[PDB]
Amino acid sequence: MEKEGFARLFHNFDNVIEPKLCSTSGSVPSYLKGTMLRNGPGMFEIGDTKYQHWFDGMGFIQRYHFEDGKMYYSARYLESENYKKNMEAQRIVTGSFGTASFIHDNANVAFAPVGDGLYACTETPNMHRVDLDSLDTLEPVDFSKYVALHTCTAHQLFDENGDVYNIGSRFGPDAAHVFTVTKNPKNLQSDSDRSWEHTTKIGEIRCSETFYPTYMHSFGMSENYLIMFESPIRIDIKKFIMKRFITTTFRDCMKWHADKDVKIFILNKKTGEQVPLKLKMAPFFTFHHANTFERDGCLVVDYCRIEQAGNFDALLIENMKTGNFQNDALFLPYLTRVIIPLSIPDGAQPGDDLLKPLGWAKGCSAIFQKIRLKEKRVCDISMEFPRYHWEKINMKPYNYVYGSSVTLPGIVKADLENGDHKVWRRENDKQICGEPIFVPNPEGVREDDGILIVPVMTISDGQRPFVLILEAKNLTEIARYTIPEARIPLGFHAFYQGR
Ligand SMILES: [Fe+3]
Repeated sequence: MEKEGFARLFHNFDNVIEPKLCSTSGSVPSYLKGTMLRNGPGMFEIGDTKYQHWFDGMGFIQRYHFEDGKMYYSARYLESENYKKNMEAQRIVTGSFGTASFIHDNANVAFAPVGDGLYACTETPNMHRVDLDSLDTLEPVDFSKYVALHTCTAHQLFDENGDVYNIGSRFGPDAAHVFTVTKNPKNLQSDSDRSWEHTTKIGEIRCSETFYPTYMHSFGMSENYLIMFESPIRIDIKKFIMKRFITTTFRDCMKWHADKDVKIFILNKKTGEQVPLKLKMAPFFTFHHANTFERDGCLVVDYCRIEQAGNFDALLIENMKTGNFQNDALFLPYLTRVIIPLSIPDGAQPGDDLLKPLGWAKGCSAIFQKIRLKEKRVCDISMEFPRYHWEKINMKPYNYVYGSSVTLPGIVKADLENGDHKVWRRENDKQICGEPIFVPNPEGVREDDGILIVPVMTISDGQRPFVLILEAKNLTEIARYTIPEARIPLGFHAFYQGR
């Protein structure tokens, strides 16, 4: 293992079974009491075989437990069927996003709450419940038992009732994006308070090109609508169905179709009917939607926009190892807003900007041609892993998005109202900020009355990783928990459970 560099983070991680008391500085308010689980890849080589892509590594879940003003750290591999088969063979024997083999249930991306249960997910129907304390891998769940689909996002969205929504893709001559709702099992007669049994298909929207469905990482949800982009990154289905004959991967069947505009698909959550508009915009890709809401007959969709991503060559392990392959400015994400009229007024003329009357929409336009949408950048400081104050303004007009940078910007708070953005600056270039999680003050009234939990990775053996606690109004540090391990993973998403 190197003393310095991103290569440090691609050596295999070891389990940390007994929760380790971390070193405290500062102090936290009484309402920081709960457990954050963080998902991501931890194992990048097995025996004589190595994974190719960042997204491939075996899921390695960390637990950051907050109690009595202290933090405790532990971490364990998800014991998926893939993990267990690979560990027994001592080689990479099951496929992954970007590596061919030498059931896809390596749920290394994020977590979905259903009732009182927490389910580790990847972009397949095959999930596992995980215990928030012991990090045991519990029962498997096959989401496709309830709705026929081949892939689905690991970014399920939920509402105040705890109902969980997702979009998946069903391949075939019929190819379609299927929109789903899973009713909270606590509010109905169910097998258990964590059962996925109340899952139905709301509706579906056919892919424009049956043999080139879009790749999709996330989507937006408002009070009445689910919205997705048909991105230029397309899965070559004919190539993919042959994968076991030509030794290829899912990622290698994806390409960015450079001559295609983006289409917007919108489904009414409650009617199940597609919004009957043809909506186009200039090409882009987004990993992560932020919040989504309705205002003045329009759907407002915020997201971190990437100009050009190919099929994610930039996130191959070899490319990230060097770190230097971060001078890819077309891959830098920016928080962006598009505003979509949900209807066209009688008498609209070609060239009319349907958003011109709406002063709050200035900077976006929606030109009647079909409607061509023009988005606007809402934060000039590049950011990714967006999060917001879900409890107060999910599906509602809102002011703030928190994200991570990827001089020395670390965490960014975008101000959608006035543009008074805030930044917590990293202390040196051996630090990397992870996804910030907003925890609300129970007695707060403003949208940013709360704190942020920020895991900070390091790429140097002279600096231990830590969890940073920021107050959310001005992003100043109020506490820091330094972890007695050499590394935490270059990970993906976290889930915080107050308790
Ligand atoms: Fe993600």
